Amino acid sequence: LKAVIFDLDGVITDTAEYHFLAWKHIAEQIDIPFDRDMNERLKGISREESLESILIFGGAETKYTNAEKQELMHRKNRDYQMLISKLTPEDLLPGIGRLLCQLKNENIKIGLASSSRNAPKILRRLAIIDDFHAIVDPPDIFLTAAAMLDVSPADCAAIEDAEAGISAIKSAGMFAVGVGADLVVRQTSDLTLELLHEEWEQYRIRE
Amino acid sequence: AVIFDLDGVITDTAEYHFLAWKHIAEQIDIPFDRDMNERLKEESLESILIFGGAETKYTNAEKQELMHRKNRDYQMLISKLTPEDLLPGIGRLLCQLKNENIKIGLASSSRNAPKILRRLAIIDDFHAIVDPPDIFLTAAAMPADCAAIEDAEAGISAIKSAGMFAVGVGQGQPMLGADLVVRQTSDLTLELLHEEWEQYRIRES
Repeated sequence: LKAVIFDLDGVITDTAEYHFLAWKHIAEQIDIPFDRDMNERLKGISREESLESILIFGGAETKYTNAEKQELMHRKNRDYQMLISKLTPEDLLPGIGRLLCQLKNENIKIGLASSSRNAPKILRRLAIIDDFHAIVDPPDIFLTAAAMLDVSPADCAAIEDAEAGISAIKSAGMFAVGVGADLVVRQTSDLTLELLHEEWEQYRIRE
Repeated sequence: AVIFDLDGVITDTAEYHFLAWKHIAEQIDIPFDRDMNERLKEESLESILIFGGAETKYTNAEKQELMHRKNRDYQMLISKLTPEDLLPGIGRLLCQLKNENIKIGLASSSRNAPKILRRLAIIDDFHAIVDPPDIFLTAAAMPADCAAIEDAEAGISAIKSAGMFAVGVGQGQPMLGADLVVRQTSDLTLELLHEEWEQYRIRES
């Protein structure tokens, strides 16, 4: 086992939360109580669709023009990016830092496979960017990561939380960790180098 | 080499201590809320009782069992501890101290620390767990080439008076007896510890 390739969302950064908060603050500004339950139902729902559900709870889907709903949605996003900009190292997902440590302490190459154009900026904001020896600039965005790390895909694990990403990792011929994947953990804290080793050892045998 | 109090440094058990008391309050049927909890940070029991208007209701030996039941309840709830309750910089800080065979110690007042450390999944990373300013010494015994970290004025001075370098986690006057003061557990990394230590080390000689 030579490299571990990370994605950003739900793996390194708690983007999900930040989307929750985004949605919430807009709702304050629009005078509608938001909460996580509503949030959890609006998981995987169109941005425009989510907003309509919030508006319907507030009996306000008729109060607002399309134009205004557009701006609504625009602000949510600026709020979100704004929130993402104030990231600190206390915002690092549990288990992650310690995991990096082990991988380095053990001389495993570490990579990043995120679609975000601000990744380097973020890894820096999180104080872990020195840990990465390859960051891909925005499938096989994963095959690129392995090229950069100078290692076979067969010898890499990629950690991910998105349906699609896991497809990509798999198609890219790597051991895929989900957080339809080769190994699945509940929360990031569950990721130890030790579990990774063991499960990865088994993975390659079953082929 | 480096020593930790538990609560406020490695993890936060506040919620559990709270619940623990609230179950007792309920058993006595006396009003109890998080506001009180904070304010009351045995004297405590009397307080809720005096407040509850039941200052005469309980003996002392009964009163003692009311406490025994509480340590027992608490000791249970902390079962709900996962490594997810480890504090920001900690886990990594720990894997590093290990990598560089710096030694890892727990000098906590907590009576349940061993179970706590095991739920956090880090318990193996330690080598001295204290068992009840003597404390951090006892820990060292388990020694001026020593670091320790606290989040309270009390712990802080107990450390310096133990003659080591004292790293404070928090902010304010509660912090002004500390060698180092990071505003949160994340800020504290094996690097920063080192850089600020060799500077303390020198100022000795």
